[PDB]
Amino acid sequence: SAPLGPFNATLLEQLKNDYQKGEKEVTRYIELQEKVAEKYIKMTPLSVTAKKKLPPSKDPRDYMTLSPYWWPDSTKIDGLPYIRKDGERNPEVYEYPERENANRFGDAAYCLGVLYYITGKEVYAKACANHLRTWFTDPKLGMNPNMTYANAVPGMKKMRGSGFIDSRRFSRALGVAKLIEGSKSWTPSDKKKLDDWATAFCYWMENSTQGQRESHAANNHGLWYEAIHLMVLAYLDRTDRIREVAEQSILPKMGAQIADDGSLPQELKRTLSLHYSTFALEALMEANQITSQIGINLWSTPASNGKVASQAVDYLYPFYLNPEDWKFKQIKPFDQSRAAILLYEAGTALGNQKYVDTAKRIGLKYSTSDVETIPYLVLK
Amino acid sequence: SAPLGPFNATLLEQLKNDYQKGEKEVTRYIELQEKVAEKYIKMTPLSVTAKKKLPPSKDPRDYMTLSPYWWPDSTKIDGLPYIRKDGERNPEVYEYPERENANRFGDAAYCLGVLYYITGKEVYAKACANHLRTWFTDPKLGMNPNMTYANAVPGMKKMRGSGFIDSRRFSRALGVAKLIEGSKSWTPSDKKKLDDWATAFCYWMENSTQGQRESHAANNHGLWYEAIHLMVLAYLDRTDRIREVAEQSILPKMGAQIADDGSLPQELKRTLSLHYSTFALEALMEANQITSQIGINLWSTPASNGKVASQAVDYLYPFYLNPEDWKFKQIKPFDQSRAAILLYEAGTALGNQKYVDTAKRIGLKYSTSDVETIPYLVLK
Repeated sequence: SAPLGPFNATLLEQLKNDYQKGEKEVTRYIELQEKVAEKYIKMTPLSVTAKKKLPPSKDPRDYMTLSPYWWPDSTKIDGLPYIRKDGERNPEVYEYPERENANRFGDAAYCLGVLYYITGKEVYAKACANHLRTWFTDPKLGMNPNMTYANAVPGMKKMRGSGFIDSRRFSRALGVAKLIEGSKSWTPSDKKKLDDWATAFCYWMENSTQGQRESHAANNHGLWYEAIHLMVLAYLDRTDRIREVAEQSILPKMGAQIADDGSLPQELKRTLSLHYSTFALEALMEANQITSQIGINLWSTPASNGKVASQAVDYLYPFYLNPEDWKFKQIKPFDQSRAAILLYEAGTALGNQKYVDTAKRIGLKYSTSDVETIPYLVLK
Repeated sequence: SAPLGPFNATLLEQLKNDYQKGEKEVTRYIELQEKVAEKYIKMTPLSVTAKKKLPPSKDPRDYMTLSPYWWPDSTKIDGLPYIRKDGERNPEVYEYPERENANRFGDAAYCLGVLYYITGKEVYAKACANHLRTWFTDPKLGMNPNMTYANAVPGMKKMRGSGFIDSRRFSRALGVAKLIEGSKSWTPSDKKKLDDWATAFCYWMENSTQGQRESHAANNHGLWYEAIHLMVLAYLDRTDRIREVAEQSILPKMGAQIADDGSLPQELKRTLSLHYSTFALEALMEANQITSQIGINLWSTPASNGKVASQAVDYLYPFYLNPEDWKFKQIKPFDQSRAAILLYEAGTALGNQKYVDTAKRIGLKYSTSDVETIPYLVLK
């Protein structure tokens, strides 16, 4: 029975079972994955402190990024205050090294922790443990447990960012640390420091003004906030909190954000409206992987007004078959492969075999190294 | 009469004449540009050598970038060889500091040089000089006069790059070096070194396999090659060569790329077909800023086959009024303001008043800091 964490636990338990039964298909797949993982063992651990331009706190351990749709104003002598262009990522985002470094850290730790659970090999736990210590708990390299300066917007006064949805990159790795507990490399003191950081980040999330605001966001940001919250609570074994969050926040949010026709109107107004409709459902999906491990199915449990998240999957399914039919603003081509994992997760959750068929027809490449597809041999 | 260089010499002479005559509308405008200039005066000269990851030569003085549409192949263990995703810029490009640093250098030097020609104040010549020496001729920080490692593709190293079209950024600055000759800051020693560099770089453009290959290109890359060629040649005052290139390479190239309806088939098969149709004419427009200073008008001179640049503007002109009508693949929005400068140059060259009128209705922001608009008070 898999420990509580940020992954489809059914798919992981069965890959581990089949790997240990020596089944030929799974064993070939896992050996492939093991070759993909090699770069993660040799990879030097990343730190949030590897930046030159410091945040207003002057502390390199504070995570800082630029809100990706905000651009210098050509008509102002210093380009301040920045102006918003929805859907156009300002390439200055890549001058803040946390942005892509949290992604690389997140990929390494997730790939290594999963392969530790599946194979048992101590070597993967050791590499995982090394990325975790440096990114989180280390007293010089470790990241401070806050997102004060995520998605800053130059020239904005109070505007205390535009969200900390960036967290999902490293908070998936936080959840995966649960998989290496009991290994020889992850000592009891390692787990205490990490618990203590997670307790401090959860507190920041629930009590800081930026946390409270993001807990009440009206679009996919509120949904991603709770997905991240659940990752942190599940790492801390706060399963009753997980139940309070789903019933008192997640379910209300879907009740309001889904319309009667199953569309997501807060996302339909974006310049990337098919992408953000999917990005909202991607949040529910990852929240569900955690909630359904304690018997709460977020795809079919209704909100108090009777709406269910499956109505929104229903609304998008035709356009996952033919994105060209999408009739709202989408100023960049939509990646259809995002529907495979999505329809497979909603599909199995609902007994909708039409969804699952379509997920496999779309499929994921067998030899892909995208770590988020490691559990999905079934789509390969 | 203005020195020969990469700019609309008619607008430039005009601004300098009116500035010196104390005309109020021009003196106000030039006083705004001087405020915008102030950052370049304080700015630390940039160098191609500021990078960690070295090129195959292990020379930091070798300019090196990644070809923008080539991405890792996630189906291969080392991501190698990269695959092409037309029109999708790979954020890995920003890990090559030259790509953006050539932009910042080019903008700084262009603006200082032009303000020195217009205003005559030595402070702009002195700052321009400091950037040109550092980027070009300094014996430690100066880039080598080649583009061997521009637009490399990892894995496909077996071949070459994908062209050196990035040169336009710093070769405009090379052209504007001409405008500070005669100042106190630009010594005869300075100008001799730059001439020697321009000569070496010119040799490389014409005799290296990568230059020869690029001079043969059948699309917008052939046209940008010559536009860059003319900038170097004009800097070197080789006005006979500018005629030969104009007459034997640019017009026949332009003529081969224009269909009977005026479309540019090589650019219509691109995922950014309106951006690339416009980008081809922008090469011709910058080429023509140089050729028409010696009496060759590329907008109205027909090629051997009877095609003329004016036909390709005609095809595109409706879609500059209404870019939404564009019936070909354009997977990112198109900046309609690019049509402002393009229809004014083409229109003035052709005596087409409807083009100029539309150029001024689209216009440019009076207070913009985009340095390529500095000559275009007529549009603001």
